[PDB]
Amino acid sequence: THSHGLFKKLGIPGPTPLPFLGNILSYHKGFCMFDMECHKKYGKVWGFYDGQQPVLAITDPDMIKTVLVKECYSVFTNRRPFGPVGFMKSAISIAEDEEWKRLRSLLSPTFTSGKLKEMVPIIAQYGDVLVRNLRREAETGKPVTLKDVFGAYSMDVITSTSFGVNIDSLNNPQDPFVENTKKLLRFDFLDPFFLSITVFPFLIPILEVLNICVFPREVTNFLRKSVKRMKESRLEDTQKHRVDFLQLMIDSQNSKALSDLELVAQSIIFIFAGYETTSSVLSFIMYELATHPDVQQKLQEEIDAVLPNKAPPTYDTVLQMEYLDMVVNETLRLFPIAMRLERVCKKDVEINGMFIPKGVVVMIPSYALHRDPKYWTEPEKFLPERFSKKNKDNIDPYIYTPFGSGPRNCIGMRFALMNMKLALIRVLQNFSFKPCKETQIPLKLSLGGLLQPEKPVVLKVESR
Ligand code: HEM
Ligand SMILES: O=C(CCc1ccccc1Cl)NC[C@@H]1Cc2cccc(-c3cccnc3)c2O1
Repeated sequence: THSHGLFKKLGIPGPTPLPFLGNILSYHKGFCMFDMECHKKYGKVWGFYDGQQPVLAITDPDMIKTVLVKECYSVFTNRRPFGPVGFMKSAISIAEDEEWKRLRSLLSPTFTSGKLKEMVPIIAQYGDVLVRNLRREAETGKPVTLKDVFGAYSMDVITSTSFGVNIDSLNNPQDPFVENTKKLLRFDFLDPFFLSITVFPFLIPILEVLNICVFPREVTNFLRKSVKRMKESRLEDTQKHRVDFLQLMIDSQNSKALSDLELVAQSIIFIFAGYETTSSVLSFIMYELATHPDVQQKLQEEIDAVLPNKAPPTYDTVLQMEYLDMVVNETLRLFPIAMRLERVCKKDVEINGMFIPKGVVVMIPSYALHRDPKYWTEPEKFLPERFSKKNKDNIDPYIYTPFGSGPRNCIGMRFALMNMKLALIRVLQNFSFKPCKETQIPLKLSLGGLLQPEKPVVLKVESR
């Protein structure tokens, strides 16, 4: 309770903390419900304590711009450390200060619009694989869990985009790539482990010296050894097939420098950042399409208009379909799977008429802002027309932050948007999705440290 009076001396409202725990007991409702309630009962700026760590939540759009964009390299550069990380500390989402700039500069060209257009043909083949595996699921006459089929698709894309591994994960669940990477799931930051280390951050160094990695150490060593082999196998072939992430990092390495261990770490973090994130959002999108068939009809018609005769999609055609962009954007508003954006104040600073002392974690409640009635009308409803051509300019880019903002935003934003849209195009033009009985009509979200449905979304699939 030594630092539990900091927000009081600043005259900042917030829930009264308890000794040794701060406000973690209020997390019994979850991150999403906790943030919205505090926004309602405290206004635009409030604070709380994750253990003894003071967290300041800001909702003013100008302040959000100042933290994420304006005073980023100066003040708000890094995120709060989250656990014993091991050699994965060099991951760009985990890197800090100079290493982040050096790694982000070395990794930015991998996510260029030209590079994405060079990867669309690879992501297309596994859309066709998804349709084949979905044709059987629809033929059985029984509901289908979308997480498994989309998880198979995301794995197939990730393996083919990060390496040359071409597999049908839904039908080949034994390839060492499929087995170990299928265990790279999201982190429930409200489980016993993360709750304890948030309350006892002094135990993080103890866990590291015991070599207790937050990521599955068996999966990391397998992937680390695999990359070491694939660099040797590539050292023999050496064709003009540099169309995947690993090759693009290898050639840049030969061209400061990107170390071999740094090379491996970034490869793994791309797998983790894409596996369940893509499948979760795709499941959320298909749920809203099923319970709002009017949207599903217009989207299917627009795909048929741009792509007649079930035509294969294209980078140019994907960037052409506007209602698809409207559907993806609206779903990302209702369900921002990050739920929060965090930066650490590295020095005493005054932003927009507020004093932020050193060490405070400044947070942006993405979920709370996306469903705040002040900026959005009928927030709980699914209305894609919020992002129509003449309506998508009043939306404040710092109140809708599904991929973050500033120089530390999502580096795979356009890859995922392309990857998710390519899946939706290829699936909607071959199948229709109806709500079965088991489908939860009022979709209920989980209370944990993840933005996931409590019950997995099961839907009925029929051929067209
Ligand atoms: C549709 C799924 C995804 C969503 C909704 C999402 C969302 C986000 C958000 C909100 C952030 C934090 C931005 C900020 O704090 O300003 C972030 C960071 C990041 N994401 Fe994603 N992301 C997704 C998929 C991916 C994928 C597939 C990759 C793989 C390339 C990826 C790589 C990263 C990286 C590297 C960062 C950290 C960048 C930095 O700190 O310099 N993300 N993402
Ligand atoms: O996952 C998380 C946080 C949960 C999350 C963040 C962003 C998007 C989705 C999620 Cl569920 N922390 C583990 C590492 C460290 C890190 C920092 C910032 C973003 C990511 C991340 C994760 C997934 C996709 N894009 C970025 C990240 O991964």
